Formats: sequence, C-alpha cells, structure tokens
Amino acid sequence: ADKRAHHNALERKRRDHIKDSFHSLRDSVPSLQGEKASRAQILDKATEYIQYMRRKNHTHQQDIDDLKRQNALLEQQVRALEKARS
Amino acid sequence: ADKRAHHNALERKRRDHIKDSFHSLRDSVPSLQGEKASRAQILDKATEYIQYMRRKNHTHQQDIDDLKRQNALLEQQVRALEKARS
DNA sequence: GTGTAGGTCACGTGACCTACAC
DNA sequence: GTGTAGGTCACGTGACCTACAC
Repeated sequence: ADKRAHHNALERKRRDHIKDSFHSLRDSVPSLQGEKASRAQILDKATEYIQYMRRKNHTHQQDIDDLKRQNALLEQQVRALEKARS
Repeated sequence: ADKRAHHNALERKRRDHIKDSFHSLRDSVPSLQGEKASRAQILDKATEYIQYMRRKNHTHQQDIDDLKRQNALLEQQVRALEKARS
C-alpha cells in the first residue's frame, strides 16, 4: 500500500509550494538583484523592508500632512490677500 | 567520531535560525493578528505586502507631487495677487 | 467517542558549492 | 590540484492538530 508514496509525495508538493512561493517573496524586493542569497536572508532583508515601509511611509504621509498645515498658513495668507478682488 | 553529532546539530542551529527569523517576518506584518497561520502564508500575506507598499507608496509620493504642481498653480496665484503689497 | 485522511512541522540524514589551506 | 570543514538545500520519513464522518 502506497503509504510512503502519497505521503513522500505530499511533502514534495508542500515543499515546492515554498521554493516557488519563496522567490515570490525575494523578487518581491529590490536589494537582492534578482539573484541567489540564502532563503534565510530573503527573510532577513525583507524583514527589514517592513521596518522601511512603516518607517519611510508613516513619516512621509505625515509630511503630506505638514504640507496640509503648510497650506493652512497659506489659508491665513488667503484670508488676508484681498477683501474684494480674486 | 561525532560526524552525525556536530552535523545533526549544525542543521538544528540553521533550522532554528529560520523559525526565529521567520516570526521576525510574520510579526513584521499586520493582518496576521500576532498568531498562527502556515509558514507558507507568512510568505503569502507578506508577499502581497510588497505589492502594497510599492502600490500605495509610489502613487502617494506622486500625490505629494501633484500637491507640488497644486502649489504651482498657487504660485501663479501669487504671481498675480499684488505687485506692491505682502 | 474508535475511522480514515490532509495539512504542518522538525528531525535526521545524503548531495552539492564552495574556499580555505597546504 | 588531494585535505578537512561550513554552509545550504531537498528528501524521506515520524509526531501532532485537527475535523470530517459515521
């Protein structure tokens, strides 16, 4: 009775499922130059990438928001500008 | 001669190195609610996360830039405003 | 509950790629 | 080059968690 077979084979479809869905992670990142590097570092590098996107982003959106208040002072500026012009 | 030993043990430090550096990937992402889920999906989910950060970001920074040209028209507006005031 | 089955891990190994020596 | 060693994978298994039935 294949009880090794369908098993030894089940684990080979699971494992493939990673080796394929693994490069999906790596190539899903720049700083690996589409080549080699441990499947221990595809974790490393990208694990930093989250620090980066949270890092770089959070600020950056807030800086859209300081562009907001920036345009608030602008508001005041407009509130002054004229009382009858355009 | 431990030739199994230092080996069977070498592979156990490597493997740990993943199980630890693996959650470093998972927890390095929201949408997993700090709990369980295949070490095949920690790849899945986060693999999308790159699509997202490139996605959401690229645009968003460009929209800082349409805020740029937005403030360009503003420039013209200023170029009109007054020729002697403040 | 006692089946029969799928997914999910972690272990113990057997290749192969290096590259340091000497 | 022929050593002796480390890292890196992928395979073949042996547990355990379920949860569908019946």
